[PDB]
Amino acid sequence: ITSVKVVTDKCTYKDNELLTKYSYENAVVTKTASGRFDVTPTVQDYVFKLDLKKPEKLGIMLIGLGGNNGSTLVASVLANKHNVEFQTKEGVKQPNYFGSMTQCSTLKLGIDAEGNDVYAPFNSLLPMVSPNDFVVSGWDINNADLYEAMQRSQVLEYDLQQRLKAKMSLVKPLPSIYYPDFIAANQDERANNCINLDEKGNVTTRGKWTHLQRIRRDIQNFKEENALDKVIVLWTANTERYVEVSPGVNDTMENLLQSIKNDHEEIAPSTIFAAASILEGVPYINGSPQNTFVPGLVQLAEHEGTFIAGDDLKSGQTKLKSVLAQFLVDAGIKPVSIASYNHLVIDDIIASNDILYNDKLGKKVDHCIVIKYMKPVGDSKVAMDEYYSELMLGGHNRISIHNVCEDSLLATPLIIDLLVMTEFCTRVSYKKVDPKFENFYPVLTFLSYWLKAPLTRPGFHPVNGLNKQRTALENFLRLLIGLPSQNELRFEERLL
Amino acid sequence: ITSVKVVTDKCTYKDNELLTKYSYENAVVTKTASGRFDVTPTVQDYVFKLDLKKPEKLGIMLIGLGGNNGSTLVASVLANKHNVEFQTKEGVKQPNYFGSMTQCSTLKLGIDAEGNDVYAPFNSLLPMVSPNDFVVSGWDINNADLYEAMQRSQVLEYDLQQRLKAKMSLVKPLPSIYYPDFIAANQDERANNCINLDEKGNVTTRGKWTHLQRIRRDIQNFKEENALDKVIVLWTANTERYVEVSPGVNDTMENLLQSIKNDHEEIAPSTIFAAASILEGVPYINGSPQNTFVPGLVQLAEHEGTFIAGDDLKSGQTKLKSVLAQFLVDAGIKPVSIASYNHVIDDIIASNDILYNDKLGKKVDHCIVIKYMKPVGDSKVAMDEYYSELMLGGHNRISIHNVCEDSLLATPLIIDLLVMTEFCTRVSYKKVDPVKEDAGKFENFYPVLTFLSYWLKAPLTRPGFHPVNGLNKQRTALENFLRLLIGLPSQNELRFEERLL
Amino acid sequence: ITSVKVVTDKCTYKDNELLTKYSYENAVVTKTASGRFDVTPTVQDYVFKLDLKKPEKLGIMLIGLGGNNGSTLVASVLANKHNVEFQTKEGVKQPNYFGSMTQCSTLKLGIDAEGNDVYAPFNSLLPMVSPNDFVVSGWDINNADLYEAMQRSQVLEYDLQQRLKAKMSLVKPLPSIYYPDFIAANQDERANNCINLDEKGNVTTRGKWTHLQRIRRDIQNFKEENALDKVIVLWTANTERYVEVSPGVNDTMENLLQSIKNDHEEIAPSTIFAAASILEGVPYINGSPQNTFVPGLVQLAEHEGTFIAGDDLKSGQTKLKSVLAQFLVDAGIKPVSIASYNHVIDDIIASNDILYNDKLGKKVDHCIVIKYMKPVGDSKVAMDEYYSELMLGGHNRISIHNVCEDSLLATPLIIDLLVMTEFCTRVSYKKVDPVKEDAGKFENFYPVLTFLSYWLKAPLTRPGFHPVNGLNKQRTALENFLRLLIGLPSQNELRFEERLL
Amino acid sequence: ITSVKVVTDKCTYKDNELLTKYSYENAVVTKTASGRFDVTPTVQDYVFKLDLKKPEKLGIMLIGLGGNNGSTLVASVLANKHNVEFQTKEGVKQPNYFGSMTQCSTLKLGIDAEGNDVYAPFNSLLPMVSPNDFVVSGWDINNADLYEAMQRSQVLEYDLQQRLKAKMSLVKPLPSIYYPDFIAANQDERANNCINLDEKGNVTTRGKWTHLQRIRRDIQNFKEENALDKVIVLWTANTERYVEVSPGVNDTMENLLQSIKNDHEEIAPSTIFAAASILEGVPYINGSPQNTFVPGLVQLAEHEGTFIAGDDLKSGQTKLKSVLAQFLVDAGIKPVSIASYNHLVIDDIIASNDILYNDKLGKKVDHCIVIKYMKPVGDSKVAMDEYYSELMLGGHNRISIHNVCEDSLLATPLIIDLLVMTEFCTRVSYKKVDPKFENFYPVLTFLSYWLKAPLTRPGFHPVNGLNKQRTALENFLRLLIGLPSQNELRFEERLL
Repeated sequence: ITSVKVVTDKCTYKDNELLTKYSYENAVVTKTASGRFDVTPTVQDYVFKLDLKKPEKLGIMLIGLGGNNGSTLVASVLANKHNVEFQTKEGVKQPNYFGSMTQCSTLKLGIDAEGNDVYAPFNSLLPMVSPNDFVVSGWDINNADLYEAMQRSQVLEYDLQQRLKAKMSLVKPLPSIYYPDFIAANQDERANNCINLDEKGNVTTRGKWTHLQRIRRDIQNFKEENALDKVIVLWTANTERYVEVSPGVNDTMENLLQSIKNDHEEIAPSTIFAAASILEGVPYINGSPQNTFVPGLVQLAEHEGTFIAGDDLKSGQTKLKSVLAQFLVDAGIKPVSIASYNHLVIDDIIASNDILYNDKLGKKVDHCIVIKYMKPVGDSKVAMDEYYSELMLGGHNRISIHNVCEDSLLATPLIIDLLVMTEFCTRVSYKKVDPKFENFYPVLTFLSYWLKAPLTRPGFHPVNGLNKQRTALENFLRLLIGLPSQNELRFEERLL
Repeated sequence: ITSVKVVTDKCTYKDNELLTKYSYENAVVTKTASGRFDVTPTVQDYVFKLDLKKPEKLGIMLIGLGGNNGSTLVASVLANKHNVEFQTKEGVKQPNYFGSMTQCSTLKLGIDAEGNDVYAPFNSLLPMVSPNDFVVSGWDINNADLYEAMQRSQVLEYDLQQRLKAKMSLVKPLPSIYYPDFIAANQDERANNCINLDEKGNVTTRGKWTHLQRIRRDIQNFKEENALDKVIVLWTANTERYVEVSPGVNDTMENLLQSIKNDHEEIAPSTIFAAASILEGVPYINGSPQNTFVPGLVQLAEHEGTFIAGDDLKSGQTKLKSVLAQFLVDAGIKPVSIASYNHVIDDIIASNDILYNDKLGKKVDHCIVIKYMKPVGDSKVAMDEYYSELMLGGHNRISIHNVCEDSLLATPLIIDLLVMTEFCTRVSYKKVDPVKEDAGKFENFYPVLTFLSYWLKAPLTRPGFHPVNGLNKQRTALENFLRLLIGLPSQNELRFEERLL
Repeated sequence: ITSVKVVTDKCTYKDNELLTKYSYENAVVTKTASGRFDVTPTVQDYVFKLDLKKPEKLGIMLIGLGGNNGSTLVASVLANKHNVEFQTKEGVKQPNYFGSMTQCSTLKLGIDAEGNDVYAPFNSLLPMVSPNDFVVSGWDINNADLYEAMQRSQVLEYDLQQRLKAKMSLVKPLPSIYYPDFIAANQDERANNCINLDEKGNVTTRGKWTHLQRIRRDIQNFKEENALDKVIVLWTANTERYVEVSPGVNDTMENLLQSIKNDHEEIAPSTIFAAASILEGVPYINGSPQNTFVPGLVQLAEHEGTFIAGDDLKSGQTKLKSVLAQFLVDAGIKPVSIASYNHVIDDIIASNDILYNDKLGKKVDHCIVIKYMKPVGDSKVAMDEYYSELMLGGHNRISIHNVCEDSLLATPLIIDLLVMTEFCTRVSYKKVDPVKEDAGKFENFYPVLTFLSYWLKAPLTRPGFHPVNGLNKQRTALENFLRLLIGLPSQNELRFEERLL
Repeated sequence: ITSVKVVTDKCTYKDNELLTKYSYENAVVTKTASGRFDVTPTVQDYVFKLDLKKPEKLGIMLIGLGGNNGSTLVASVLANKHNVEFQTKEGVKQPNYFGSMTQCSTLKLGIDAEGNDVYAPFNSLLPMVSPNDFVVSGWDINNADLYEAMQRSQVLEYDLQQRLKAKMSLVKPLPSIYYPDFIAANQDERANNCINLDEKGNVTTRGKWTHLQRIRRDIQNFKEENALDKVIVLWTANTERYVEVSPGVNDTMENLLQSIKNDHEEIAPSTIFAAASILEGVPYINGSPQNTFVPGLVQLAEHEGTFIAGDDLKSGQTKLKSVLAQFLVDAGIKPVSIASYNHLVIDDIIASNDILYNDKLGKKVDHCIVIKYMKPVGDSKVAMDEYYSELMLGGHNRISIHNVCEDSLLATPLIIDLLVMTEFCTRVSYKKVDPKFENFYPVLTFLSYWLKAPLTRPGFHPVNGLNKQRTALENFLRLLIGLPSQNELRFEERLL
């Protein structure tokens, strides 16, 4: 029952609508030889419309529903929504969405009477859907029910597992599409739930269009049988091999549709699901590396006017490593080598500093990531990062970090955050006010804080500096309610 | 030379000074029994003035000049000032200031000819004094010349020390003030450079007001002997013991000044220096944990219009904790335990009651351990263990191990404070009225320069207010302040010309 | 069932007992002003006798029975004895004794049909009593039944505890002896199971000799109620404080016995148990750091012919330090500093004066840090930093971080001690004369069973001798002793049929 | 001036000779189905002859002289031999061979009067050569003098470097043989010191026999010009690609000689050096992985009656990891996964225990080693090992170890130990006394503690358990002086 009402003339509330004005400021720079940056500022006005009518229940279809994140994600909503307390060594525990930014982080609205900061919930500024108001379903090439999937995953406490048994046992993933030549082969001891078959059972790559049709049906059917209107699809399945974006097949929307029709080799399963999600209007989020959103799939989006992902879920490991890495260069410390070893954004940093990273001294940072397979750990992901930096006058700093957690209990909550923010971003439209009222960008570029390969538009360097990404996000919600950026100048203190 | 010319009608240049208009917005909030935050914005206009004429030489006087940092400080200046390369098992190295945020750090000025961020050196926005212009000197309870101090310290490359030897030798710290009972006895047979001595050259905590007058004279002599105009004083000496703040004694200006004239067992060596520093109009920075800025001393700083800095140099293991811990609470992760070993997060446990409350708990186990081991040397080895909670019973154990040479990290931070406070001393502002044109004369930063908390463990903030420690937040303020002065808004980090086509 | 029949004329079997001949060689050495070691060999013949009839049930009584280890101890026995699988987020697990050197460890019997080492279970050489035959009981200053103890302890799988619940509940520790001043007050409101009470049921360190007689009776009752013959007592209770050994008091047998009858402020709870244990002829093992085996108590053990064990359970972080540190000095590497953090190597710094001497130095900085943090639970996190020296100025920094659940490591070690001491109680020897056939009657191990030092931090050795801590060395002795008893020589590890064709 | 004189009738000293008798004991086992190991003991008598005449100066020729170990190894002997104290941050330091077992470890001879252990130097039992009595030379495809090689290597303090400049600058590696197709290609920016050339300069593979001849010459020349008789050669160069051991070429001694003559493709540079060392009688030690000692090269050895290596120098990293690994299984702890990440013996452990490692529970241990290249560390080798074990009743132990050192200052001293032990082993011969007097085994199998791939004879499992390897070694020196094995029974204590 938390709310935020901001005394501002910049916000006008209409018919379950919200229009806010926003003077956006920035500037352009140009370094001359003489060693002087000329800075010319640039303002552009906007007006955002926020459809305050949020779904009483958001539909959620995960592609890879029976996986680790899939199963736990379902268990969480169930455990939380229904308040299932569970037993452990340390005693009974109460469900929650720890690790989830929207559900458990907080923001500063301003100061109180004494001059001290006041914090409010991330999701208490503007209305947002609650994961408990999620209705989940999805596909998976393996038919085990979400209870067996839980067991198999070994990520949840055995008590919190049994208490959910009954409810978890009723959930079953819809058969998925299985073009084997696109995943890490030998996922055949698993595939026993496919819609892509031929007259004689066997898995087939022929019929790529009917396969598409069948996903749209499952979407329609899901939306209908559950009586939902809003629904989001998240690919949280196997990582597929990329596909060649060659003209005549992957480029323009028409060719793509056609190529799916032609059963073309370059049409991956994630490709179908995507197109299928668009032709049905549901936002699609690709939480894996593969270049799903190829040119053609990106257009069929702009066209149908639906929203899309940013490629690859950013692990809580890549995040932390990005912060620290940023932390160092900020301080004026030149890391010179950074290694990662994990068994279950640097190049641009180098760009921000020409003091530390130049030719006379060297503008190179050694780095390497290593992911090894070790079954005997039980979901528990172990990652270790070694940073070697150069302090002044011959000095050196060595920070070795050893991170360890249940991996999924860290990934699941971030999946939720993407869903909640994707849905929220859906109800936002804008326009260059000016001294139509078009939606956002088909590419939801405010969800980068959760995506490792921030899908962007041409000639643009997506940024990473984690807290920057979270600040952009915070600063968005704020502008939406008539609040400016956080300046941290605390002048009612520094000043008399 | 790195320049940054910003085009705006908010900045005017008159008589070697910069005049920048600024509209400081903020907002006040109020909760409700029903749990509603009523946010009511706040705008207040200002007109800042930056004396552009930065001093040609910045006089600097350290207390603990012969210590690890004090000597390393002087070394680095000599090294960088005279580009003295040196030999390493790695080869000929060049002098630098890595670790110096004001020297080796960059701020973003915006985007370029295509939406690609453009950074400039932190020290390039507005004119700042460079460490290569510092005129270091100071005091120390030991007469060891700075060269000996280097050897004794064991921080710099033997070849480097060798190259600096000749010059470093001529630098000898002045006698300080030794009041035995304010520190340790292991550091007693080290005091052969004191000024509190009776006819029988023996330490005596009697005659304090005389010492107070002596230190003040030191400052004066230093100034004129180098032909300096500005001087900053920084206590980087040993850690004293807290002083019991009692009424009538050090609770108010005059009383402190008297408790001094009275040789009170509460007047510490630093207090004399602080008072001395203050009474001479030179800023004073407490780089040690002890609370030298007792109420009375602070009131003196106000009456005088001198600056002072929030206690204890924020090291590296600490800096990295208000980064690591922040990050975790910012992602909805609940750290439940934290242990620091080696040989403030309160404003976080409180910034989220979703995490910390009566139901789920609000206690976070922190515990530091600082054992000594002479072997390792100036190579402190810090180890931190973070045990946070994840949803549904899981946990996250982030154990960081980090070794390096403090003095090398601590010396540039000290260089930073100095550059930054000298900078602040040239900035004056003026509250402005939207209707009444020109409504005020300029003032100076409230004496307690909190713009320096980035480099300080226990931020010394004015009564009533709470000290914020978020490192990223502390830097931002430094940054927006500098932008603000050249006509740029705060960083919004939105990039709406990429997110919004 | 694992057997190991060795063929040799050194072993004879008569009347449920094993008779093995053995020639114990050793050598005495002497240095010289010129630095010459004159090594003069030593041979002494023996005839060992091993009562093969091991007890059908081994009575075991713990002091701290409701503690983390005591309860885990009983759990594991119940679990393994009745093969009680349990559920984990990993699946149905089977009970075991991993961590138990006598149960899950193997000894090499030699080579096979081709020079390929053949190992057999440590407990297979000679008959040893299995933990599944222990009859656990004991005392505790708190009446919490063992099931509650489990919950309270938080060491075992919730499902496991649940399965053991019904049986674990019926196990309730006997009242112990509480002498407030010998430990901590935080552990005072926990004492609701005491036997030292006046008419006003209040703790009283008066009547000690009565308590002494009470404990002795406990032992007796335990025995007959279970139909046991052998019983071992192990103190795994809280850590008391050392007792000032003073003449006339606890310096000699009778005096101790009197200082007891006299209620002396030096007689501790453990002392009463030790004396009680001893006076009843049951071996006694001190699994805590305090020195309960004062001279007088030891002399009592001699007069009585009972066994006793060297103070403090050698944990995991420790075991791994007398392995890591050994290894380094054995390779000519000189460790100069060592730090142990968490929430004896003397006989190494001395085993090499090439490394440690007046020239190069002989001081190694060690320093432990044991801070408490309730969050992490029974999951102690140990961190060790080793900073050794390498030739020509280099160094080697080996920093190990290791987390696990003590009780899980400490419980099998306790099982080991018990199996091992019960074993020793059945072994008797006899010094033999090479010329005079049959020259002696059998004796028993000198009361202070040092064969158990493998599992003990502060080895309690007999006066004059020094306590050796090399872990590998401690195990070897255990091993060669067992081999020796089946007719095998010590391990030479030469493999001359591979090195010498 | 330390010595050890043992009162024993087992040792008789003749003409600068030493003959000791040794009753060697062991036993044979055979596990029957019923679950019973039958143990039949087996004794074999021996008599070793130890030629007490040690070289007043041992010659040392390193193949790869200008490398890291090469240069430092030379610097150490020089620094120590000449007592060159050097300056550092912590002040003047005195040279020493720390890390060297023979030169700095110690052994127990027995107890003293009170019953307490007495220790003596590893090299104070029987006479052994001192590294200061080494005269070094060798080959290297790069001609830089050992001073430049020092600098390049960045392993030694800059003061201890300059003090050695003069002496180090006079040492230059003899040109080596350079068949590029055998090493990690592109070692051409280095090779500028080769004997294998043709009429027109360029490196060549043709003439493999003359190349051999030329090494023997350098050996003869070195031995002669320095007036030495004893000399050992140690390959401490690049790791070569293995070679196929095919009959008709690598098998019998004759074919090998012939194949070298035929310029056969399967004849590597290390192959030449080896054969060349043998045909000259000098022991050869291969401190690298490549299968140098192929069948043919092993015979030409037995034949010429010279001694050979054991393949690959055992790093102080593999050692420690082996101890700990052993430590665990000894305690009864079942490690289940062990990873290694290093950027600059398990299978048999699994065999020793069928309790912990069987089928019903699983007899597999996950493991992996990862060596990445990171130039910005300066010789400093960083290695990290993670062990995950299973304690009882659901428990788990996790020991993560982070090792760091100058790498070479750790490898060099072990090279010395091999040289000192190889030389010592040379002066040892034995015979199966019996109720000729042939030398050892061409394969010096007592130097395993220093070799990672203990070269052995057919159908034999070389052992590793580090301290076992060191004990065998200790137990050898002991038998040589009439002392038995260390039993640790301390009966003048346990017993009355």
